[PDB]
Amino acid sequence: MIISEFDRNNPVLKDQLSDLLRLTWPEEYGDSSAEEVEEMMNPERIAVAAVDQDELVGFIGAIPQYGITGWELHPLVVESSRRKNQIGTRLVNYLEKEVASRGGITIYLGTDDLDHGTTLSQTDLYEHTFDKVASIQNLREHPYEFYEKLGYKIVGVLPNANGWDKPDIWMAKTIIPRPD
Amino acid sequence: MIISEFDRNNPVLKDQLSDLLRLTWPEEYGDSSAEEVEEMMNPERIAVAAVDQDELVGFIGAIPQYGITGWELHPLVVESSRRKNQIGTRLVNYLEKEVASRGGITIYLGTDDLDHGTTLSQTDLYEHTFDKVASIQNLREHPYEFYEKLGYKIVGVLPNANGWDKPDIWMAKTIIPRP
Ligand SMILES: CC(C)(COP(=O)(O)OP(=O)(O)OC[C@H]1O[C@@H](n2cnc3c(N)ncnc32)[C@H](O)[C@@H]1OP(=O)(O)O)[C@@H](O)C(=O)NCCC(=O)NCCS
Ligand SMILES: CC(C)(COP(=O)(O)OP(=O)(O)OC[C@H]1O[C@@H](n2cnc3c(N)ncnc32)[C@H](O)[C@@H]1OP(=O)(O)O)[C@@H](O)C(=O)NCCC(=O)NCCS
Repeated sequence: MIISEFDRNNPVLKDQLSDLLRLTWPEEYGDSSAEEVEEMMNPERIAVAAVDQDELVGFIGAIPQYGITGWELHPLVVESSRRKNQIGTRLVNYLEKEVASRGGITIYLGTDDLDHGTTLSQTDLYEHTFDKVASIQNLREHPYEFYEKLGYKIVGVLPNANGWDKPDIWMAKTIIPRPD
Repeated sequence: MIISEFDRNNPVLKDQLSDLLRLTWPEEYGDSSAEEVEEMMNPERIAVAAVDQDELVGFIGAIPQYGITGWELHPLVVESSRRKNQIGTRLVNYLEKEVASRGGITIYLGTDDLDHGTTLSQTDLYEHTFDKVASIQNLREHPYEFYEKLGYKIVGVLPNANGWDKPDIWMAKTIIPRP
């Protein structure tokens, strides 16, 4: 299958994206699902799709949050039935090329830990904040490790973001060579 | 000088807010300044202002970003001629109370360093990241210290956010006692 820029004018494709988002995150994409999809189609954003034949199996987007330099990776979803076969890796790498081409320097993201997937949850993060970040361990195949393998680093945490001891984990990667 | 809920239907107050935002952050607030002000009026957000008889002297807002438990403090501004008189402190204190009333647990913010205002800028933040964060110093009266004095702690940094060696500094505070 191929990874390419998402055709913002393809009703069918946009429908599959909506479903994929609703299925994956039913609590986050219930009503305004097709609506948030349109939000992801914004010209200022980047929208990359993974299509097998004619089926959308993965999608990744990026939002410019700091001028043209800092972008937020959001969202990233791969059909639960097509995971573990480099689709996510290929989507992230394609996104990075697209961001760089627009003058982007860094991409960051927030990956939450709501069900004790890592050692950063179920603990007071204001205590030994960064020692805990540095010694993080993946307890339940939390996706933060997916990003680490792609070169992203945990650069921060948001204590009790989603409720007591259910933090958001901030990760980032600078995608181009540093002026030398 | 009464710090209270911002009147979201007052067009004149909104124009002053728009003005204050363009004077404080001319790079972030330009032609579409009125639009950005309307976004701050969204029903889910908290909007609080310090008003002296008729002049808008300060404004603070908050956005629920994680359910209703995690809120981003944005924006916060006090007229230059009125600073260092506790108006900022009072705006934040008032906001924290209102956020808590709405179910908030944590308030966070991102304060950028674009002009070597702290030791975190003008250096490759990917080398000894947390060592540098741990020994941060305030070089040009950067506002991160204002938040630190109010109980906020640096919980993260985004290297090269605004361009090489011009990071964003993430700070946060849990506003209610831990059960
Ligand atoms: C996380 C996700 C996007 C990864 O997509 P994918 O196509 O399955 O990932 P890939 O096959 O490209 O994985 C590449 C590498 O990352 C690792 N990896 C992937 N998901 C992982 C996880 N949850 N925990 C640990 N490692 C993981 C793989 O083992 C592989 O490592 P290896 O090369 O050493 O074997 C996908 O599983 C998904 O859709 N998850 C749910 C959505 C989500 O929570 N996203 C996080 C955004 S906040
Ligand atoms: C940052 C700002 C809101 C502070 O408002 P303020 O009314 O001047 O703050 P206060 O007078 O309540 O300050 C309380 C304490 O913080 C300190 N403080 C305030 N601004 C500070 C700064 N920039 N650097 C260091 N300390 C600062 C005060 O000295 C005082 O300390 P003390 O209690 O030890 O005497 C104001 O300067 C402002 O509007 N700045 C421009 C916009 C901005 O940068 N906003 C921050 C968003 S990231």
